[PDB]
Amino acid sequence: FMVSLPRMVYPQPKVLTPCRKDVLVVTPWLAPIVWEGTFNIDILNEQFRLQNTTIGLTVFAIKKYVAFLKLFLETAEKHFMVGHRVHYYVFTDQPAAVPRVTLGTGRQLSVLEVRAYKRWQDVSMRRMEMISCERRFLSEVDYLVCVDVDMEFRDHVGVEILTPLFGTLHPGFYGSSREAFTYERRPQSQAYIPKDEGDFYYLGGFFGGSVQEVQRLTRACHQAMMVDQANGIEAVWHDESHLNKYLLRHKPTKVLSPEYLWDQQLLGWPAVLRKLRFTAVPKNHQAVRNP
Ligand SMILES: O=c1ccn([C@@H]2O[C@H](COP(=O)(O)OP(=O)(O)O)[C@@H](O)[C@H]2O)c(=O)[nH]1
Ligand SMILES: OC[C@H]1O[C@@H](O)[C@H](O)[C@@H](O)[C@H]1O
Ligand SMILES: [Mn+2]
Repeated sequence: FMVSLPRMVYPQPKVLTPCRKDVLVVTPWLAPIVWEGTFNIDILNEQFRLQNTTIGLTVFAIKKYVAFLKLFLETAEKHFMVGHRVHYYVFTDQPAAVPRVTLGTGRQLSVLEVRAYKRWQDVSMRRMEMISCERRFLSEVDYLVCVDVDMEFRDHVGVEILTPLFGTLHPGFYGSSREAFTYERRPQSQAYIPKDEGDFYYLGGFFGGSVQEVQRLTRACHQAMMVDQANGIEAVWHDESHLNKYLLRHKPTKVLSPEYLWDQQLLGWPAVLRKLRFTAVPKNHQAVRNP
């Protein structure tokens, strides 16, 4: 049950003026695409606070990636779901290396120890299995948000993202035609998408939804990866390839614009991006991913 919103004073939405004319703001299956200028965060904060919404945020910090936790968590504290209840779950092979970050009221952090895998491909892939900690999330949070660690929040990332199932547009492909998307293209892979299918290229690094829908997604991607292994094939972009196939066949109820995961070093700051909210931290691939 959802009590009445209190009286609020805000700009009237006008039917005969779009919030943004430069970008697509709803998908052909009527899911909002979340850009700056599309949402009144005051209205959304009300609706979500009245529900006493708790958001879990998952983050893997295995081997050398523990170094990214301090900036990731301190900037989450400045910009992620502020004012709402938040439960961070830090999955790591080095519990003692998790930095001591001071949290705002109503926010908590759990350290979950997991095995490290040698191959960075396997570390990335096995997130899906490790997420799908099954009874725990169900009892502790309403939504789960699953992101990469080698990132920092620079601007607001709040309840406008929450919905049963969301993906995020990959910042390198939001302008491309589908034939150029780097979907898995070999029909022997569970992740296979033919050249005339596909809505968008979503990122492995930022997806989420209700606990129920995230567990479905992560369970399905984990089972598909297990079939490919048995068949001696490994998807071209690993977990991200399977996530793309899943979201093709199970349409997300919201899509986040590339404001929600950007790399300014590689792509600059285009006019179409009014805010850069959560962004890649520079890293040396070869050195950070190997002993
Ligand atoms: O040695 C590793 C490699 C990967 N990761 C986790 O897997 C994620 C995805 O890998 P990465 O960020 O290296 O992929 P990229 O964004 O460069 O494609 C990282 O954000 C970490 O959360 C990790 O913890 N340790
Ligand atoms: O083509 C897909 C790839 O694009 C790169 O820009 C990215 O760093 C990879 O992790 C993967 O998403
Ligand atoms: Mn990353």
